[PDB]
Amino acid sequence: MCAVLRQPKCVKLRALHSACKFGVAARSCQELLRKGCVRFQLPMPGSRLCLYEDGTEVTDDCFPGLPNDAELLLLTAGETWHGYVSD
Repeated sequence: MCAVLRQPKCVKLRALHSACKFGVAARSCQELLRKGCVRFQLPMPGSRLCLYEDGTEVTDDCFPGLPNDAELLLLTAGETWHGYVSD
């Protein structure tokens, strides 16, 4: 029973509308997301996020258990991210 977290999760919050990212770490991955949409300010409407792993697309509310150092990028209808592949 129970479920203590013996390992904080980290996520790189990069932003295409900026010049860098924000490697934020936190035990409850839910904390990294919220604080993520905050320092980056990403509203659900007229906005959108995407995984920088290979150009995937996701939102700050659709991130269940992101992987370690989850790569997230800020984006919006006025922005877009191709992907991190070689094709």
